[PDB]
Amino acid sequence: TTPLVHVASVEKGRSYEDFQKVYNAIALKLREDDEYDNYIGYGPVLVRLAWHTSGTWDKHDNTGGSYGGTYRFKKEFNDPSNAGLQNGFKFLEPIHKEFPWISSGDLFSLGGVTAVQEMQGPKIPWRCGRVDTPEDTTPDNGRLPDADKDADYVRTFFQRLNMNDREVVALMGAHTLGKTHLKNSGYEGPWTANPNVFDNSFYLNLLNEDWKLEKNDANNEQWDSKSGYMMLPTDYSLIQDPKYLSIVKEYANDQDKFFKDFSKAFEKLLENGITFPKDAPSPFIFKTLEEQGL
Ligand code: HEM
Ligand SMILES: [K+]
Repeated sequence: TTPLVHVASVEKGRSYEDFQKVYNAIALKLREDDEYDNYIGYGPVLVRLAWHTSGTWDKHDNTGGSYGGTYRFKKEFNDPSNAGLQNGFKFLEPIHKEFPWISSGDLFSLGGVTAVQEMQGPKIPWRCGRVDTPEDTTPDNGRLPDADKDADYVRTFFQRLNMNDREVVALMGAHTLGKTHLKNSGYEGPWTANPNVFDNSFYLNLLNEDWKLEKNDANNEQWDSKSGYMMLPTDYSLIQDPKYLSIVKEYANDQDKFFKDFSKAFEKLLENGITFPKDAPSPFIFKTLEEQGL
């Protein structure tokens, strides 16, 4: 079928103030529900939700992507690749109830932006305008990446999302957040010692830890360190490939550079497939609760 064009349409009469309010609601709940996942909080799962709802995009026909907010439909909601994301969706339920006017796509993506910023990460400019699309526009399962692959697979996989080497290495740095859960993906363990703090620890660990290729309780191979950290085969491929390695070293040695590059790649990821009219509002940069004294 001919590729569709998805034009961003601002929720009727809404402006920066309105979205900052939604951001605040999300941030406030992130602070309140701090016991989730052994006190890691919902930050990490919200970031993964934003990425998986956007990561289904295919640059070839513009199917998938964050625009439609199709994760709300069972086919995508039940994608094996999305196991565990139901927690993020349930967290956003009360937020959507309070602000019913925001589209699902805008909420899913904004949830990721809010989480990164509240966890001390870089500011991520965000644009509104995603519009809910019918259940038949839901992309089939299988568009998200496997974790038992190598550098070549990763590089090729991300080309479908129009991401180059630097963009891929920066985006993978999101693994500085949260952990793998055996019951969700067949992998177990955190990548870092501070799962709810967005920093460049992912890269430093990859380079400085002594990794051992072991098999977890699900009979899958993953790299483990005596410090209690782990890396998926796809994470470890970043130091096996010489081109990826150079970039990992760059980020491990420049926190600001990683922040700037992640911010750009993450916004790009969340905006793939969306056409923003020339007269659309400029991207919003939300203040954190801390900056607002809230
Ligand atoms: C080759 C690409 C990638 C693969 C194979 C991959 C794989 C995985 C796996 C297996 C998990 C564990 C899920 C669980 O058991 O709960 C996970 C978690 C996560 N991923 Fe990735 N991922 C990739 C890229 C990314 C990117 C690009 C982002 C975002 C920019 C990201 C953000 C996250 C976050 C924040 C978590 C933690 C979720 C939580 O703690 O609940 N991932 N990923
Ligand atoms: K971290």
